[PDB]
This record gives sequence, C-alpha cells and structure tokens, in this order.
Amino acid sequence: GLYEIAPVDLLDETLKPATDKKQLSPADRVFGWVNQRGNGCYKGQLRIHSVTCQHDDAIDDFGNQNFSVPLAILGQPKPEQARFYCADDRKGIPLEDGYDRDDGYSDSEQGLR
RNA sequence: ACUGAAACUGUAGUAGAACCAAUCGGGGUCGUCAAUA
Repeated sequence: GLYEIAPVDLLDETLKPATDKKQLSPADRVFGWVNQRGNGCYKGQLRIHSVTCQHDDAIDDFGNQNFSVPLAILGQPKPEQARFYCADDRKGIPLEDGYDRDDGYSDSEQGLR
C-alpha cells in the first residue's frame, strides 16, 4: 500500500529549505544558503578552517597495515517505517503504539519526527 | 585649328577602465520485500 500523504506535505513551509532571501533562518544566515529551486544564495557567516591533529600517532593501525575490521552493516534509512519517522503531531510527538501502519503518513496534522 | 602638367586622403590617437568562478552540501546510513493459506 501507499500512505496517503507524501512526507514533504507533513513538513511545515517554515521548516522546509528556504526558497528566498527573506526566509533565511538562523543556520541559513550563519552557515549560508543556496536556493535549490531557482536563483538565490548567501555566503555563510561561519568559516571552519585550520584543522590540525595534535597527536602524531593518532591512527589505530589495528596490528598490521593490512588488518581491517569489518564494520557491522550501515544500512540505508527507510522512512517507510512510519512508526519511526512519522510524528503524530507537528510538534514531533511519536506515533501512538498499537495502531496499524496505515495510520502513518495519514493526516496533514501528522508531522515528521 | 590639338588631351595641361604636378599633387600619398593623409596626420595624431593602447578596445580600454571596473568586476573573486563563486555560493550551499558530515562520504553518509536499517528493515524492508513478496502474498496468500
């Protein structure tokens, strides 16, 4: 089945990425913005630079240069798990327990988490 | 019912001044998929 509402519709227009120079939120000013939908960009007011490691032997060679630990499974996020990614309110409150999956992206008064 | 002759369209003059190839982005991470018996 398909849920009835697309997740973009469960996000408020004031929380979506900014579409114009006048709707720049704090991080869009501090870190800057480029409009993904048209003209409009802003150079960020915050620049990170001069990263230096202090420790010379900072890297854990696990024993030999050829050793390698196999690293769990980093799976892809699956927002289809509406009980994990969907919120019962635009306050971000979780879905209620015990309801069937169709409850998920179900009403416009639902929110994203 | 006696051709005028002779005469450099040339001389001077910087396609140039100003303009940031640049703005935003963690090499990141979980549950789905199939439909019957």
